[PDB]
Amino acid sequence: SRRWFHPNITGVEAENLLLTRGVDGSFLARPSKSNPGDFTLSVRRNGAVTHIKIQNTGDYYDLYGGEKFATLAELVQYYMEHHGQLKENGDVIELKYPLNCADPTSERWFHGHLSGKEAEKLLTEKGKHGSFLVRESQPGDFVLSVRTGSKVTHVMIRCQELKYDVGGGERFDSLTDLVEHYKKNPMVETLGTVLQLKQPLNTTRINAAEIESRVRELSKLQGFWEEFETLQQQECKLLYSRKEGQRQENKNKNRYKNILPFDHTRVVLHDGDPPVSDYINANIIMPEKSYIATQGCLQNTVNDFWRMVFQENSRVIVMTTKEVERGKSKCVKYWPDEYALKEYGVMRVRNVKESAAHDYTLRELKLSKVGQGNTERTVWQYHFRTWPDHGVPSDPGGVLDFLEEVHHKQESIMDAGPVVVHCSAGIGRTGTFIVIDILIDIIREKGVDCDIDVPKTIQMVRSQRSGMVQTEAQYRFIYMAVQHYIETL
Ligand SMILES: COc1cccc(-c2nnc3n(Cc4ccccc4Cl)c(=O)c4ccccc4n23)c1O
Repeated sequence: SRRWFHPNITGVEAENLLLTRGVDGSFLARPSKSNPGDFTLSVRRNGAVTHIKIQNTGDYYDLYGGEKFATLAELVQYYMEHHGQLKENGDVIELKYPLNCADPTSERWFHGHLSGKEAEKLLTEKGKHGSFLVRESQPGDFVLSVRTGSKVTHVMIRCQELKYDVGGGERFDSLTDLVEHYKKNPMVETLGTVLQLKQPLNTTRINAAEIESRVRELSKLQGFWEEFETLQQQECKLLYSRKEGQRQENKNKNRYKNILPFDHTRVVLHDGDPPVSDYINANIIMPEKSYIATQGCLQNTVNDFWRMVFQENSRVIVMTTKEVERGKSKCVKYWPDEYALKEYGVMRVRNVKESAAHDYTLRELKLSKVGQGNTERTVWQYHFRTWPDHGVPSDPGGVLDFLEEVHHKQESIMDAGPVVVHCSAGIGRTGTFIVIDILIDIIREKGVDCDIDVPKTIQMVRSQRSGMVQTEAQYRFIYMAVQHYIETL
């Protein structure tokens, strides 16, 4: 669960909640009111509340006095498990008890103000057996609207003295507690119909041709913020093991110690110099053309990077960062100078030719294994150089033109392995490019008359690598990129 996340509270409201309803070690996370885009970790320690800043410009969640994380749920899981790791004056702050939110806003099934006719319309067009939703009455009360078979049933939810009930039995502290209770224990109608709450009603799948319509509606005060926070709440489902990236020998192979690859999707390296030679902070991304999502090379991982590219038969690399951003190294130069030949362990690379375009540089690389001439293949490195240091480009035209070229290159190469995509941590810009590429590929094959579901695509990608698509800004950029691609069709 992710109930410690309160989406609509102020700092003073946060302070009051921890002072009146919490104890020492009680905490909550919330979006920052003083700096929208940021987050605040509010912790009760010695009868007092501390407000700690969490930053995200698009690469990772950066906790002040803490570490860099892929998701807020990964951050909370780590600190609830590892005490002594979080400091203010250098004093330790412990996350012991999550203070739960009762707010139903970011639940997939909450529709707020919605008619009984409209709820019936939606459950008929998009609903299947067991599809449900929770909307407001119609006053101060709520309505649960289920589909079965086929019919639609309306169950009235009473709100009596800040608790919720279906007209008898238990009284719940939140609509979420009620929904979970009747999801587990389904209500039986007198004539024996089981009102099974199987899955929430889909509210995000749109027909591609109607992108402009939904973008216009999501731009209204914002709807994009609401849609994104509903996706963020689903991240609690994605805390898969990242045990390999934790091994003593693998520690220094990570750019960010706590941003790790899922064990089930990580790229396992097989070249193996005959002890622990099978690790790279990289994951295979499969839609539903594959990708490898990875971090910017470290001086000690360059050789491993080339072993991965060789093993996977990848012929295209998408670099989405400058080597150095804001005076900080984001990726080491893992390729030779133009016309030069370098050996990276057992792997040999020649930089045949570089071509400078407006937003990017193309490098034609020749990769082979040392002592085996019949292993040579061309690797095309597309280096996007103009992405802003913070946030996203103000227009998607540059990214789209670039992705078009990457796609046509990859498509011209017979039996080419997955496309390699990296930035610094390999989750934000990497996640964004991969998702846009996946969505635009659906529109390539099936045309403007196709269903696209942006947060479902992101969720699918996030189960293969942690925190793929970091910010609400990148989320809005994925919509704008797809809108512009459809407009030029
Ligand atoms: C079924 O699911 C799982 C099964 C087994 C292991 C994991 C697992 N893998 N990484 C972590 N980290 C992340 C972690 C740990 C050490 C150093 C850096 C990091 Cl970034 C935790 O902090 C953690 C805390 C509590 C429970 C599991 C955790 N976990 C998992 O998720």
